[PDB]
Amino acid sequence: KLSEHLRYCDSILREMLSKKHAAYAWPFYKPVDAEALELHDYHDIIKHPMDLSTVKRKMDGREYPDAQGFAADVRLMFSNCYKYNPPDHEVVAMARKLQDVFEMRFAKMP
Ligand SMILES: Cc1sc2c(c1C)C(c1ccc(Cl)cc1)=N[C@@H](CC(=O)OC(C)(C)C)c1[nH]nc(C)[n+]1-2
Repeated sequence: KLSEHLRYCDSILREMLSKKHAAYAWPFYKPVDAEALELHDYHDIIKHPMDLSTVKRKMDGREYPDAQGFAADVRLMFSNCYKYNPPDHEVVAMARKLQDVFEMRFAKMP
């Protein structure tokens, strides 16, 4: 069983993976495939990869002790994108749109 706040977190995750947000969320659905995208320095710059599928694996595996642990991974995913990319990159705008969803839903958690 998931914690009560973790159930809410799992619900936020389900929304982030859902068709509603797919126009901006899709780059975050799986780990960055550095070689497929020809980002040959990605793993040098980003030492701790994170993406929504990994958050799902961890949630399903009951790895998060609390909502804070969940949020730290979601924010890591966004932060990796901001860290790697020039701020004017299209993927940064997509990350930001998804983060707006995340931060709003997470903040509204009673
Ligand atoms: C599957 C994935 S994962 C991803 C991207 C894609 C495509 C995109 C991207 C996504 C959508 C649009 Cl319209 C454009 C780019 N950008 C790269 C970084 C980059 O420099 O890639 C290009 C070499 C420019 C492709 C990046 N950084 N962090 C992430 C999560 N991504």
